[PDB]
Amino acid sequence: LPARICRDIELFHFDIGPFENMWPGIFVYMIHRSCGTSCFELEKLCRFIMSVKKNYRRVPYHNWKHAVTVAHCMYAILQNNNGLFTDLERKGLLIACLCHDLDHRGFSNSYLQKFDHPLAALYSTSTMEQHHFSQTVSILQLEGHNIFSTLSSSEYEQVLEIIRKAIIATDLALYFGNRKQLEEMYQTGSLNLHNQSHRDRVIGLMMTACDLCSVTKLWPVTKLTANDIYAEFWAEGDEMKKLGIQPIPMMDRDKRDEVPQGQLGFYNAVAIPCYTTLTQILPPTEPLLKACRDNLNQWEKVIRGEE
Ligand SMILES: COc1cc2ncnc(N3CCc4cccc(S(=O)(=O)N5CCN(C)CC5)c4C3)c2cc1OC
Ligand SMILES: [Mg+2]
Ligand SMILES: [Zn+2]
Repeated sequence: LPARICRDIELFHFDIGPFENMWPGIFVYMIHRSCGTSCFELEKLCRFIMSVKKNYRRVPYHNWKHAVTVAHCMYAILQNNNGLFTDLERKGLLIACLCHDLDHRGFSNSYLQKFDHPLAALYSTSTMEQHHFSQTVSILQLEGHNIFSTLSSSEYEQVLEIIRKAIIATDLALYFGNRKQLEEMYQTGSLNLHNQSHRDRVIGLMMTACDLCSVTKLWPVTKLTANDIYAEFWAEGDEMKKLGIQPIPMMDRDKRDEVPQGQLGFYNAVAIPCYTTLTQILPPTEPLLKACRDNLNQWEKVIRGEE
C-alpha cells in the first residue's frame, strides 16, 4: 500500500525494508503489476507465499529477505523491458526468484561436497540449486498451494521448466560459461531472442544479475548487506577448518581486513562483466551497471582510507 513504496519500488535500488510482514504484499503487488491481477488466485498465492517463507532458514544472508529482494530486482528488469518476455516467463521468473534459495543453510556447494552431505550424493552438480527446485515442487504439490492450477497441463510443465532452469542458473559456477557464450553472441551479432535455447541463456544471466543485486543498491545498503554475506562466508570458513581444510581467504575470518581487496576482486571478475553483458542485451538495465560501478568506486575509496 504505502505511497512511498508504490513509487520507490520501481527504482532498481529499492530496498524492501525491515518489516518482514510487509514482504508478502510487496511481492503480490509486483506479481499483480507484472503478470496480472486475475492471473493468480489471491488466497492460494497468499498461502503459497507463506509456505515458502516458512521453509527459508534464519541464516545471515541466504534468507527470506534475500528471496524477496532478488524477486524485486527481477520485477525492475521486467517492468523496464515491457514486451520482451511472455506472460509465462514473467510468472515463472518471479516465482523462481522467490523460491531459488529455499532451505539454504548458509553453505556453498563445495562445502556440502567436502562434508560428504547426503544432498551431494543425490545431486552431484549444482547441489543446493537442485534441492531448491525440488522444495519448490514440494511446496506446489501441497494441497491449496498450486498457484498454477488455472493452467493447462502442458503450460504447467512449461512454467516448471522455466522455474527449474532459472533456479539452476543461480549456481554462480554456471554463470561464467553462460556469460562467455552470451558475450560471443553479442559481438558476432548472433544472439537471437526468437531462439528458445538463446532465451534460456538470457534468463540465466538475468537470474545471476538479480541474485547478485546487493552490489547494485546505493552504498549504505550495499556496505551493510556485505556484512551479512561475509557472516556466512566466515561461518563456512570455520566449518572448513573444523574439517581439516584451510579455507580460501574469502572465507577465513582471520583475513577480515582484506575484505576491500576481496570486493575489488568480485566486482572486476564477476559483477561488472555480469551487468555489462546484461546491459548489452537489455539496455534499460543500465542503472544496475551504473550502481555497480559506483560501488566499485566506494570499495576503491575504502582501500585508501577515505571510505
Ligand atoms: C558481493 O561480494 C561477493 C559476492 C559473492 N557472491 C557469491 N559468490 C562469491 N564467491 C564465490 C563464487 C565465486 C566464483 C568465481 C569468482 C569469485 S571472486 O571473483 O570473488 N574470487 C575468485 C578468486 N578467489 C581467489 C576469490 C574469489 C567467487 C566469489 C561472492 C564473493 C563476493 O565477494 C568476494
Ligand atoms: Mg542460491
Ligand atoms: Zn540467492
